[PDB]
Amino acid sequence: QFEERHLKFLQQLGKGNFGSVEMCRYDPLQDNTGEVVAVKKLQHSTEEHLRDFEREIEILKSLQHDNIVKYKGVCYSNLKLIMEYLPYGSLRDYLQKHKERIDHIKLLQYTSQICKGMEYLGTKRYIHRDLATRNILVENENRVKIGDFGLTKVLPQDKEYYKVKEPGESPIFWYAPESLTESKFSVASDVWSFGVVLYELFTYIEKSKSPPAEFMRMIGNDKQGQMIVFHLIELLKNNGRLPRPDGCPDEIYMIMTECWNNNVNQRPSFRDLALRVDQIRDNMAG
Ligand SMILES: Cc1cc(NC(=O)c2cnn3cccnc23)n(-c2cccc(Cl)c2)n1
Repeated sequence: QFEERHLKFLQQLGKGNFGSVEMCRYDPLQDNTGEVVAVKKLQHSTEEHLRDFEREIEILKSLQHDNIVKYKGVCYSNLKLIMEYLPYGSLRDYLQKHKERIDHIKLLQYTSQICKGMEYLGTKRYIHRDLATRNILVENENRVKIGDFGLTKVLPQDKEYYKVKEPGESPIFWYAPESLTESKFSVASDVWSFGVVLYELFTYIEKSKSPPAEFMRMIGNDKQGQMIVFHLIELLKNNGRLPRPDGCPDEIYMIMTECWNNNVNQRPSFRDLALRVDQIRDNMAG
């Protein structure tokens, strides 16, 4: 539906996994009245990555929710995914730049919207596998959207988990234990990663407080490569956990820690997380 020749490059926005996203103007009348859109492409096209990308596109096309980035279409010559452009960029960058202006009530509004977008995903038996603030986008001051689905899988019909081990860089510092040890991904592992997203938000993305920096400090920074994952596994098994962020209330920390349960079946559901967060937001209005 979108023709290559009318897509004008404006800037690179970011890179992630094996994808790249650009700001472009789609201007088929060539009178500079077209809309700005976001365009996702493969950094390096292979046959493997293209088939994954096609599935990614079909996944996003299938999702319609206030807190999920909107699909607009595709562009063929090398496949490109065209999405709505959200002008405040990624939540990771936004939070960092505006920390002095974003309060806890606002972080909890973002948290609630993330939970609802995630509950909608589970409704379609989709496992996100990559929840992190870098993957959430800001539409305006009062609304975020889950903004990338690069690693998202559909559960098989007969199982509540999906086993996968991709080559490359895995975001191991957001992973549930059973994802690290067994390569199992489920709604419950997404709940684990949501807890890390919640941790991220309450750190306001202070660099020295990122999950990689805190876990690497807990493991020892002398560790390289293959030994990191092994020491991370042992840490989590021994109930090593990210600390409570500066300023975070106990009740918000308890949500995180409950998400970070080694027992996959004892982690809360996305519907219950939303309820609890919304109840805490309501208790801050009075
Ligand atoms: C620093 C950075 C900025 C962005 N994005 C955007 O500002 C953006 C705006 N509308 N929009 C739509 C869809 C996707 N992204 C956007 N990203 C990024 C986000 C997701 C995936 C990837 Cl690979 C990068 N990183």
